[PDB]
Amino acid sequence: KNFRKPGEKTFTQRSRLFVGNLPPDITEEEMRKLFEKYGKAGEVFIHKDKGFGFIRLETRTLAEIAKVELDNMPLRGKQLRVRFACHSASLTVRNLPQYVSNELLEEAFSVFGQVERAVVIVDDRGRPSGKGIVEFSGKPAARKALDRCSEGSFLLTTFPRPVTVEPMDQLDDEEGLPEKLVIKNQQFHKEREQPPRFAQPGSFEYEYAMRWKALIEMEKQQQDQVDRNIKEAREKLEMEMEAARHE
Amino acid sequence: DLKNFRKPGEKTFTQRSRLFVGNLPPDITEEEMRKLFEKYGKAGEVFIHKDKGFGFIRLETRTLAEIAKVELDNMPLRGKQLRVRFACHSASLTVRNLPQYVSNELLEEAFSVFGQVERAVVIVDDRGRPSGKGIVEFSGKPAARKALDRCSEGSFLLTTFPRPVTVEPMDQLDDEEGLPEKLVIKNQQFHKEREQPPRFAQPGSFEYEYAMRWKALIEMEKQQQDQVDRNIKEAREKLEMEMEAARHEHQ
Ligand SMILES: *CC(=O)N1CCN(S(=O)(=O)c2ccc(OC)cc2)[C@@H](C(=O)NCc2ccc(OC)cc2)C1
Repeated sequence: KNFRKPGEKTFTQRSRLFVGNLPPDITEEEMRKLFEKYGKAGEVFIHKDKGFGFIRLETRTLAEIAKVELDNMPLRGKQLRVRFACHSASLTVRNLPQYVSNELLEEAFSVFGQVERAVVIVDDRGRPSGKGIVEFSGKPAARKALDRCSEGSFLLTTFPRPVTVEPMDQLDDEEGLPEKLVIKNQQFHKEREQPPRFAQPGSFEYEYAMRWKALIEMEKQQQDQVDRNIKEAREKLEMEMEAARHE
Repeated sequence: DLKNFRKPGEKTFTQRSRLFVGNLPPDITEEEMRKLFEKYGKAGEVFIHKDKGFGFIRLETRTLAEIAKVELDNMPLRGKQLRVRFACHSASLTVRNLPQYVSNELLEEAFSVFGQVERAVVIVDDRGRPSGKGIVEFSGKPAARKALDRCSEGSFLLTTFPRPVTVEPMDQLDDEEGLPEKLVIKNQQFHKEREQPPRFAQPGSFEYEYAMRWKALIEMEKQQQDQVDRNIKEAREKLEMEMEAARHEHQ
C-alpha cells in the first residue's frame, strides 16, 4: 500500500517472482492482469511453450503477498506455482573491519557494478558479526567482485585486512519443508513408524543415541581446539597489523 | 486487498508481530497505544512501563507489524521521537541433526511437548532439500528452557532413526536492517579508520604485505577446517550406517 522499507530499492531481484505451470500461450498482458492487484510490474517474461515465466514486482512486501495469495491458484485446469526467483548475484563478505556501515559496504562494492543492497549483519546486541551481504543487480558484477576480491586485497578501511567474498549460500528459514513436499516413499514410512519420543534406557535406540551424543562431544573437542589455534593465529597477526599502522 | 493476509504457516499474535515502542512521553496511556496502532488491525496485549518510557503491543500478523514499524518509527509525540522496533525472540531454538523425512509440522508436533510452539521450520536449501537444521520458536521462554534441558539430558528422537537432535539457543542475526551509518558514532576514531577509501592494496606498500599474510592465514584456516570436516564426515557416516543396520535388524 505504497509500502517501502527505508533503504529498499525497487524492482530488485528480491521482488522477482517465478510463475510455473502456466497454461499454454497466456499473453504477456494476461500475466499482468493476474498480478494487477499487487502494484506495478516491471520485467515480464513468459516462455514460448514450457509454461513458465517471471514477473518483477515493486517491493519485496508486495511480492510476498502476491506469492502466498497466488501460489497454487487454479486457472483453466492447472495449479499455478509461484515462488521467489533464486537470486543470481548475492555475495557473502567475511572479515569486515570495524567502522563499516551498510552504506560504506554498498559504496565499496559499487565499483564492481550496480548494487541492489548491502547489509552489515549485526547480532542481537547490535554489534556487527563481521559478515555482510552484497546483492548486485546482475550476475556480471558479482563475478567481477568475486574474481577481483580473490586475486587482490580489497580493503574497506585503513586497517590492512582484506575482506573475503564468496557466493551467498541461500537457505530458506521461512517456508521450510511443508509436510506436503516431503518425498513419501518406503523410507518415509520407515522413518515415521514411531512418533517423536525420548529414547528409554535398555532399548536399542538408547545405545546408539548415547554413542551419537558421545560423537558430538568428540566433535566439540576437536573443533574447540581448532578454534583455539585459530583465535591465536589471528590475534597474533592482528597485533602486528595494528602496531604496523602506528605511524 | 485484505488486511489479515497471513503468511502460510503463521499463527497470529506471536512474538514476531509484537512491536516495542520506546521514548514514550510520561503521559502515554494504553488507549493512546491502541489508537497509535489502530489502522494496523486488531491489537492484543498492550503493556506500558509506568515510567521507563517504553511499552509494547502485539499486532496480529508480522506483515501488519512491518508496515506499522516503518510508518511509526521516529514519529514525534509530545516532545519525543518515538522509537519503534522488533525485539529479538525470547524463546527461539536451533535444532541440529534432524533425521530425514521431517516436515515443519512434524517438527512442531514434536516440540509442542515442551510448550506452545509459535513456529517451526525445517530449513531448506536453494534446491529445496533439507539442510538438517531447524528452528523452533515457543511462545514463552520457559518452554524453550524445558526443551533445552530435556533434549540435553535425554535423547530426543523425532523418527525411528536412533539419532537424537541437538537443541541450542538460536543465534539471532540481523541481516535486514544491519548497521546503518546514522547509528555509528562519527568521532575522531571513526574518521581515522575511514581515512583511506575502499581500495585494492597495491604492491610495494605497507598494507600490501599484511593483507597477504592475512590471505595466507585465511587459506591455512580453510585447509585446517577442511581436514576436520572430512574426518567428522567419515566418523558420522560410520555410526549412521550402524544406526541404519540396527533399525533394519528390528524391522
Ligand atoms: C532477545 C534475545 O533473543 N535474547 C535475550 C538475551 N538472551 S541471553 O542469552 O541473555 C539468556 C537469557 C535467559 C536465559 O535463560 C533463561 C539464557 C540466556 C538471549 C537468548 O539467546 N535467549 C534464548 C534462550 C537461551 C537460553 C535458554 O535456556 C537456558 C532459553 C532460551 C538473547
